Amino acid sequence: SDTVPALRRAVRILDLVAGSPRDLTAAELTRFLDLPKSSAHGLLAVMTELDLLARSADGTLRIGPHSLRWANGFLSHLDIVSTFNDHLAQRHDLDPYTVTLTVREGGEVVYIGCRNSAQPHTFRIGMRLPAPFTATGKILLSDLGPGELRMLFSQFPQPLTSRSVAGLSQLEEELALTRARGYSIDDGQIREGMLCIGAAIRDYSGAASAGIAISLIRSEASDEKIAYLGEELRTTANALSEKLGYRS
Amino acid sequence: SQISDTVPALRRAVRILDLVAGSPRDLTAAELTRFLDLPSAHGLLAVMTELDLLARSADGTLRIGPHSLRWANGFLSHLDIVSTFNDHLAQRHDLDPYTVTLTVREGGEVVYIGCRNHTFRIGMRLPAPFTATGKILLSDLGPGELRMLFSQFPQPLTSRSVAGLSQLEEELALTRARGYSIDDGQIREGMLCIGAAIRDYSGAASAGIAISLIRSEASDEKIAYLGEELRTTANALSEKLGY
Repeated sequence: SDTVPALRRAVRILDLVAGSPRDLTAAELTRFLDLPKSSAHGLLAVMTELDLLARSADGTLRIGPHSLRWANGFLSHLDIVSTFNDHLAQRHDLDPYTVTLTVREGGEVVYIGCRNSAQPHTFRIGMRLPAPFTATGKILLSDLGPGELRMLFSQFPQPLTSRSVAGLSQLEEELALTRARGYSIDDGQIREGMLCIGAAIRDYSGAASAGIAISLIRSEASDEKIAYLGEELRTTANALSEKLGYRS
Repeated sequence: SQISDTVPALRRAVRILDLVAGSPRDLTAAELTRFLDLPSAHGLLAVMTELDLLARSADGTLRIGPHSLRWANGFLSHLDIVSTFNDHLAQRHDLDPYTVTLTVREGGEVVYIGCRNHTFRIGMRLPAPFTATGKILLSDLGPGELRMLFSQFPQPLTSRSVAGLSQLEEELALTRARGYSIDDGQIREGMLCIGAAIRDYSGAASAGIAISLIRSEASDEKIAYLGEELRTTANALSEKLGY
């Protein structure tokens, strides 16, 4: 409910100050509080003494610099793999699938996390695959422009299967589609009969920092089911990004 | 008498965030409560987690959550160095007898963005190697950096203006050692300036502050004094800016 009221109000005030391009007076902020005027002013004064807020000469309030220490603490303790693991522990929707977490290095993806399932490569931590063929690879490459792709793939990787994307032109078609829907599909480009669906994880900066994918047996999923899962994965990825500091 | 009942939770929250942020190892709720000797404990941590001030791992350990980053971004996006400078000096009636300037370095020049207490005006640009703020800001750079900036050395403004890269180098060496700069009539004859660096959250010099005075009302010890005072003022300003 409205447990620990003073903390909830202080958080509301900090959010308002942080989000205003114009520095606000105590009177202005008070208008946003469900408190008698005297209590609102008293709370603001306490937050100033606590150094959550700083008060300028003209009485406007701004975020205090001490918040930087916490943000620094957040960024320092950030561990994407453990965040990923814990996120999966509460999404029983994805229990049936093998889920991987990757980062892109040049023209390859590198597996940094993997939650196994009953789905019949195998993925191993530290393993590398060509970015153009994997679902995470396609989603991570979809943020690159035409010039950057051409720098990466002057020599295009040789196919792994008869379905592996055959060249730059075909890849760029896939990337356009990927951008428009916010999820990627690898239909048997790494192993015949394996289908993967990918989505992007973003860091506080907004840049795509990692990819997440689910893998399943292709012959076991309708096109409608794949699209459903793609949208579910897109929003799952967004929720994970938020845990890492991304603000959509 | 309503909101005041949970005001103590505010300091407690600050203490929790401070500990969590500064603890290399992730701590459990039980460990946090013991280390800070808190009551109420469970309820407070529950709200801090709900509001994403903390994040709870599957193993029960707590870390800083993403919310704080929103406040830090708001801090950095609304930073106003001139306003902070003006407000700070307004509370320092001690420096009233002196003209005090605020500059930033853009390439080989300093630009006046604040001036307190006729020589200087907002927007004026002067060669960094000659001014007090310019010297202190340059003393923060690498030796390769100076060569790049001053392969064409600026023309002197007075007969005392530092004459070349090597002379500038020695000047900067002394400056690094003292922690403040001295401009002995290199902009205008008769004027002595003393400067110190202001730093941002990343610890890099972001701006300079300097006092100007008559080169004759300035005893060789009065300089050592204003030098140390300006260093403390600058440090205080840097802290307000996140350093």
